[PDB]
Amino acid sequence: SKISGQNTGNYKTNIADRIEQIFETAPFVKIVEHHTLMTTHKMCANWSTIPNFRFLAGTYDMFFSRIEHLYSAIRVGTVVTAYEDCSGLVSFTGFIKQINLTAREAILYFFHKNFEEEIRRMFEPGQETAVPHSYFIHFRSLGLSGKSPYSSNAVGHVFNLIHFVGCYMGQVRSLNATVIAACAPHEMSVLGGYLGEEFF
RNA sequence: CCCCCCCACCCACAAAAACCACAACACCCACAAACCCAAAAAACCCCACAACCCCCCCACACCCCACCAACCCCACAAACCCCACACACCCCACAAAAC
Repeated sequence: SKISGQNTGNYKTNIADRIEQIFETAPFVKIVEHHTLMTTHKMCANWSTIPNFRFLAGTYDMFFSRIEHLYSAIRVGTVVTAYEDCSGLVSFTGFIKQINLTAREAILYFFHKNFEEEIRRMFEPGQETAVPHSYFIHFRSLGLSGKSPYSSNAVGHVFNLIHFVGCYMGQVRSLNATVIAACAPHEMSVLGGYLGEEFF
């Protein structure tokens, strides 16, 4: 339900086939034969919006991440729930690791007034951004949430800068990420150009 | 058109690796005599009856020119963006998102 968009048909079928083969082979047994999953998805495309359905998926993913299980393969549906709507924060942490910076040092390179609000927004204390298996990883899926201050839009300038540097270094993930048009992409690209020059 | 965890060469038993090896061998050489897919002789332009030798010609003629009026595959007028009701005007937008 989440993976809806332009030109994603062959790809939805491929993930669905991977899903079906997982659940048709041991420790799971084939109960729906083939192509049933795609057809139910056609009628169940907006099931992601349903709050209880999202809540349960997140709960399942939290349980399977901490405890290893025979049916741990169920996580393949619920993996999307982890770090949901926190792409900004996820992009930042990868950027720190790919660039080989201490995160603090990385923020020093953000030479613009606009980054200030975003830096405060994503680094607010008291949220378990520092705990390995906390409710935070599934916070959006679970009830304890609001619009995420960690989403690529909430931290639009930082997100743009990160992937613009990623594009300069040829990171495919950044090449295919969708740019936040509101948050001054042109200025972000210029700064990203210099930073990538330094890091490539 | 990112992700199940662990993981992460479409790496892996042993013994081993020239898609080497019986021996005899090793021109996908060879029967000899011979070794031009030469030769009877006479011949030797796929020359020649002769007249002839433009696939030239009746004459008048000789633009596959011509009735004249003519002669843009111009034209009624009004016209003349294959322009317009307003409202408008990203083939943008629920939210959440957004490898």
